[PDB]
Amino acid sequence: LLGWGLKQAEEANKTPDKPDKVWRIQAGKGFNEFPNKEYDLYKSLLSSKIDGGWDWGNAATHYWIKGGQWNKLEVDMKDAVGTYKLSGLRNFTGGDLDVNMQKATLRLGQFNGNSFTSYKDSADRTTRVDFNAKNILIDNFLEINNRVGSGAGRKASSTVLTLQASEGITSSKNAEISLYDGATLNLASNSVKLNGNVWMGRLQYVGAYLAPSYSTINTSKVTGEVNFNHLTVGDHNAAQAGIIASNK
Amino acid sequence: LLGWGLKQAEEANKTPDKPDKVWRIQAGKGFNEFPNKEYDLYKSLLSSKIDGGWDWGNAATHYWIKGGQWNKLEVDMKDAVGTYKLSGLRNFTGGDLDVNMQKATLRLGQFNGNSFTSYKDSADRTTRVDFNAKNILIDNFLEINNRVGSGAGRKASSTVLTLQASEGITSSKNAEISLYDGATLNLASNSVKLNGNVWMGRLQYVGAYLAPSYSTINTSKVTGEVNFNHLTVGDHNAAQAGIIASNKTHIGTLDLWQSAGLNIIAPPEGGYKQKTEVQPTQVIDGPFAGGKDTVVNIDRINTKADGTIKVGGFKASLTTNAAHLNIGKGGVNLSNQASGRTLLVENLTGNITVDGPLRVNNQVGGYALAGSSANFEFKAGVDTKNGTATFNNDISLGRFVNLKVDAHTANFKGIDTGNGGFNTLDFSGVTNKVNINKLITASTNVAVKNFNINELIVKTNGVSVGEYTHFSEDIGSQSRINTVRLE
Repeated sequence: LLGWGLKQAEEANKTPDKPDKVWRIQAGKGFNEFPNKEYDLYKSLLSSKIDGGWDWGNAATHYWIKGGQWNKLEVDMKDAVGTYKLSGLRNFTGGDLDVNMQKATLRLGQFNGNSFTSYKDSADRTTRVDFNAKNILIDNFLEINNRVGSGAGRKASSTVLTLQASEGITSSKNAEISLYDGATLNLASNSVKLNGNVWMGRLQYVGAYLAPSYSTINTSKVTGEVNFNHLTVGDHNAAQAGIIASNK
Repeated sequence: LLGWGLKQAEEANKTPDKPDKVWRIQAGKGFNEFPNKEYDLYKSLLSSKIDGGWDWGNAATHYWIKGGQWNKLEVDMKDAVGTYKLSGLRNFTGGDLDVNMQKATLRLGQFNGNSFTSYKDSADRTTRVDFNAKNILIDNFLEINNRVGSGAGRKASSTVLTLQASEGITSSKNAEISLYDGATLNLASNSVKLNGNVWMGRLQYVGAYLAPSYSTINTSKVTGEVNFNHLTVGDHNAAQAGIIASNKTHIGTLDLWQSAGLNIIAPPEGGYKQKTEVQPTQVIDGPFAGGKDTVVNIDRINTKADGTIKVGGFKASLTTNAAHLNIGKGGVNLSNQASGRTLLVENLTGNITVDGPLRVNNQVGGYALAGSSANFEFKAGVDTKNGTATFNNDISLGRFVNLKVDAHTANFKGIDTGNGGFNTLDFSGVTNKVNINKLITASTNVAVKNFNINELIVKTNGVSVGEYTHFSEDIGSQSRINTVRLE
């Protein structure tokens, strides 16, 4: 009932969290010497400090960082040349990644899509999931602030999916970006061209036909040519989405 | 499920522990004046501050340091000349020994072997058991990270057995080194020669047929001649062991499992080298390239294969990113169950030179039934793509055995697949040439991109029609066959 103009203006100015256990992973040698290798990046680097899980209540998978979602991590490559896929991170609760991948083409999809959620606990935390790749090339679906299963388990709090590549964030025809009730996302490359389903706002729960369900795609400093193809605001609710674009 | 390449790269960079009660023992006088005495070293020095025990649950013996395993000790001799045996330390839980024995020959065996375990408590501690002897001369068995008895009592956490002598770590014929699910061990002398059973990975529990069971023998700075004799990776599990050697690794008998792995990794070229709480920089490497003179002379490969029957193969591997992979005269063996067993002889950034005959079920031709399609596999110079798979020996395929090579210029000398037929003689990843000198095919699935097979044999297959030598890809421009012979 608040309105998006209040909500984004008060959520774009926060402190991130209080993360204890700042795990600091760094890619060493071997990664930075094959320009065409097509690494995986979940199992080949991340999956030591990202654990699976089962929730008592609507579980299929459950991912956080390490011993509770109130922990950070980081990944400081800055030289690991290749092409890195994610391929299958579903119901990721986590917190405060920043996969700092200089000189690395990204991909977020092969044989499975992705998800980036948090939990509505007593902290009501964000996720602040950054990336710093070279392209991005999303190339499969992505479910920012989705539901765990259906109804059971817990509630989901907000999130941020910043994505700050440096060549152009293209996408695919079958890449349905489905950001929900709380999710925003920045972008800061030049010449985004999302050639797939941008789905701002959805029924996060199946019965909640009366959610406000805000969002934002704050493509804030995109210095080239913003270009959507298929924007689908709202689904069975008054989804008051917003976009703060960059004057084209 | 993590993989060894993550596990060792995150376990080689830790803090040891938080030990209270740093007992500091020091050998005084009397020890340093008999060069030939043959001391015992458990009872004569250690056994004041190492106590026995009984566990309620699967106990025979139980050793720790003093009042709980969270205590260190040390032994600072640095002059105690003699020859010191251990002889009988079984189920040692302990923690953080470093028996600093300068100018002292060691021994770890007489009338009884040894063990070095920890416990999987709420701390999940290592053991970090160092030594600093002059030779080592293991000379009996050793059970690093073993089980207490069987099942009962408690679980076991990780361990480290560093062994940093200064003359050469030999061993005995009856010295079975049995490192298990968690155990690693460094070595840093020159010219190791383990002339006994190296057993990486074992059933730590009797029912746990599904453990990952990693290990490592990081013979990291061994400045002389690494030399195994009998390496036996895996036992009824997918034991993904690894070795980070020092660019000359002669080994002898390799006895893998169906589904156990191996990662013999060469050095790099230059050689090696409330409140928010900040973990240290957990540096982790990726799969890198060997140096130039990185030699891996695995001169006999065997592969046992027994158990139940799965829908497919199991594909034991040995990722070997040295800039060579010579395989000598025993060549390649395999053993085949009802499903086709599979061997994965990779090389990331080197060559392959197999001068030995391929066998399966230990015969040169190696016939196999239609369901048991044995799958040999070679990947020479994968991530450089100028890697050759030279087979300087006459290979021989029986029936339902499968070769595939993904190399740059896979040279050969002689191929025998027409004796049995039904042999998937794949060449799907060959960059340019397959310079086979002699070819025998009857009912074969040869597919070469470019070649010059300067002699051809075209055999029949009795009465079966439709089954023949079926070239199934591009033969291309520079191709050549200097002699075709239809029998």
